[PDB]
Amino acid sequence: TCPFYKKIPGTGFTVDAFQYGVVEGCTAYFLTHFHSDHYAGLSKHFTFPVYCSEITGNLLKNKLHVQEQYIHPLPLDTECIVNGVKVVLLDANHCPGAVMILFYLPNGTVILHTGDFRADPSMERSLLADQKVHMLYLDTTYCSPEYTFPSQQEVIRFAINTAFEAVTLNPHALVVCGTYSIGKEKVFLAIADVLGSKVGMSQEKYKTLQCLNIPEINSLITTDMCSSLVHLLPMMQINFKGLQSHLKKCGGKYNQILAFRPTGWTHSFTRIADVIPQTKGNISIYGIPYSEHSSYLEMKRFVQWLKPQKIIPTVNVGTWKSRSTMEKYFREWKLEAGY
Ligand SMILES: C[C@H](Cc1nc(NCc2ccco2)nc2ccc(Cl)cc12)C(=O)NO
Ligand SMILES: C[C@H](Cc1nc(NCc2ccco2)nc2ccc(Cl)cc12)C(=O)NO
Ligand SMILES: [Zn+2]
Ligand SMILES: [Zn+2]
Repeated sequence: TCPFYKKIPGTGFTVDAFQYGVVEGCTAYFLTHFHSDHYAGLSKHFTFPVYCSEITGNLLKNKLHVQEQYIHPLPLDTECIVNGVKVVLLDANHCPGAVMILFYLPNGTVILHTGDFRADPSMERSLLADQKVHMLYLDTTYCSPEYTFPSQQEVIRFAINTAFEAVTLNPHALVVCGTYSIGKEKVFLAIADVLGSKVGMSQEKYKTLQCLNIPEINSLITTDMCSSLVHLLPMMQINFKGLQSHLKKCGGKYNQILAFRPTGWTHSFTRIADVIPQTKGNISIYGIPYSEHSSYLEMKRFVQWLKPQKIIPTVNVGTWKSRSTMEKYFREWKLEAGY
């Protein structure tokens, strides 16, 4: 059964609702981005129109093998008409191809669905500007004040400096980055750039990256592993056992592994410059707080600027405590800002 926060009232639209079979009355299924908690259910057998970004559409076609006739890519920042309703897709500053969706309902109501997003002041100068929003479907992943993490730029600075120093001190070190979903590509791309290397990865991950419209991607990535000194591995292999196993593979070409795990928020107190790795012998593992979701302060600033009349959270909605906590913050933001 489809939850209410995945339905757009007054329309036949759903958002990120693919695991509920045929949704009654749904004439168009929107997919905000290609993350498994959002596309769950989509396959080559789906026979309804899917609306999404071009990049999401590339991934649906190539990775899930959804039939081309059902994939409806839309350009960003462009007023489009879907089933008689004006819609706009906006960059969500999440992962590649991730969008927010503006729905202009026939009765005059305007709904913004953020999908997953990392709120940024640059969004205050999109089609959102001076646009009255009556309903906001908000990515509330980190809607609590203890959720602080650095900017992505600060985290990348730390990663680049850490890797460059280690490989300059030891030209025989290998850098490993953990990955599962799309997103956070800047971690491995920026490290490989400072090391003058391409990023080596499996065929499956290479295929995924080829769908992302990344400029000059063929100059940056490869499936030739031992010709690269930055390797991608599944996130579950980023441990001492899995990295010890990987060090054998390259045939004694490397004698040290520096690995990066680009987590979300963790309870770690410490500043970005003072992050230290887990080390066992010649293997060190850095957990870096590279987030593609809003910090609390980023979320608060975005909502207080947008001044929506009603907020519908789309994350952390499963407990009375979580729902009550988020509503208390929404009220605090509204009282402080005056809307
Ligand atoms: C990598 C996967 C996907 C995943 N699952 C969950 N929990 C839900 C869950 C666990 C098992 C099935 O469904 N939370 C995640 C949080 C961040 C990220 Cl990146 C991925 C997450 C995983 O961890 N388990 O399958
Ligand atoms: C890439 C993530 C994948 C993901 N993240 C989350 N929480 C947000 C979170 C925690 C740590 C990093 O990011 N929860 C999931 C639960 C189930 C599954 Cl399968 C995937 C999940 C995303 O942005 N997905 O949209
Ligand atoms: Zn996501
Ligand atoms: Zn998500």
